Parts: sequence; structure tokens; C-alpha cells
Amino acid sequence: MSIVSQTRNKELLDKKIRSEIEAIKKIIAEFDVVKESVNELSEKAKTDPQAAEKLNKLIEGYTYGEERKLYDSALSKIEKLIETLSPARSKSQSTMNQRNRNNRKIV
Amino acid sequence: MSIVSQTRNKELLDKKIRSEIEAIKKIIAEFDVVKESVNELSEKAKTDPQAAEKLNKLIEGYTYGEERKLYDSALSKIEKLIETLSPARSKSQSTMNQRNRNNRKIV
Repeated sequence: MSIVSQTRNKELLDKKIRSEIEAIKKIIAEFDVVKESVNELSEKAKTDPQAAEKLNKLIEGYTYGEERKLYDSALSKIEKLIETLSPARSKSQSTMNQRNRNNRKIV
Repeated sequence: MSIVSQTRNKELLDKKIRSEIEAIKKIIAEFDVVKESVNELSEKAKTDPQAAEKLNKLIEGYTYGEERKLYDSALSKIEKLIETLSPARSKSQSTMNQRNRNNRKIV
């Protein structure tokens, strides 16, 4: 009766994990964006002196991005989990070849 | 300075990203939960008489994840991403070595 459950579960998990990593990848791409606020006025400042004046006021960028403290090691734990889902050295771990129900197999 | 939106935004993203890894972790465990009693039932149907009785009630709900080939490659790409965000061996990014402590290291 699992057929009535695994009719959407597979798709659900696929789309779920797919979206999770996409959001996280977006998060990690916003950090350098905020840090790029240290030169909001580049060509504009070069053209207009008043814009260059604002440059001395808009020279920020480091506010809430350097939060890689206790949460930094949290990412290290993720790698550990991924490694746990890896072969590490071999793929034949615990599992063993079976397929007894074949009736005279060629291979 | 950027603080109006950065008020509680950090907590929002922190908790959200924390949900991803927890949700994904559960999905991985579900694969073992489903594909658990397979060799202990299907294979044992031929061997044990009681096992064959149970197989007559639940036979569809074992192999539902044998597409592990190009999918794992995507996860490996995730590792590379994490590694790219890590200083790895070059631990000099936004930091420096010290070793400013000896006091006669005769032992």
C-alpha cells in the first residue's frame, strides 16, 4: 500500500531539497552584496562632485554579515553528515550481493 | 547605516536556514525507514513460512530509490561549494598567525 504514498513523496522530497540548497546559495550570495556597499557611487561620483561627497557617508557594508561565529562550526557539522552519506573508501558497506531469485542467471 | 531592515533579519535567515538542514536530514532517514525490512522479508519469504504470509499483505513498498548515480554527483558539487566558502588550508583569510607565547620552552 506504499504505492499510494510514494506517488508524491518522491517528488515532494526532490523539490524540497532542491529549493533548500537554492535558498542557501542565495543567502551566501547576499553577503558579498552588502559588503559591496562600500562603493555605491563609483562612476556617479567621478562625474558629479556631490556624489563623491556622499561616498564619504556611504562607506559602510559590514553590519550583520560577520556572524560566522558559533554558526560557523554548524556548517562543519553539515560536511560531516555529507561524508557519512559517502562511501568514504568503499561502497560495499554492510550490504552484500544477493539476487538469489533469478533462476539460472548468465551474470 | 543599514540597520532598519537588519534589525531582526539575521534571526529570520538564521532560523530559516536551520530548518533546511533539519528537514533534509529527516528525508535522508526516511529512506532507511522505508527500505528497512526488505532482505528480512522478501528474501525470507522463500525460507520462512510466516514471512510468506506477511508478504501477501505488504509486497509493494521496498525498492524506491535506486537512482543513486547522477544524483550523488550533485551532492558532491555541494561539498565543493562548502569548500569554496571555507579557507581550507589557507587559514589566512581575514586572519593571521600569532604564536606569541613561549616563555623559555625548555620543556
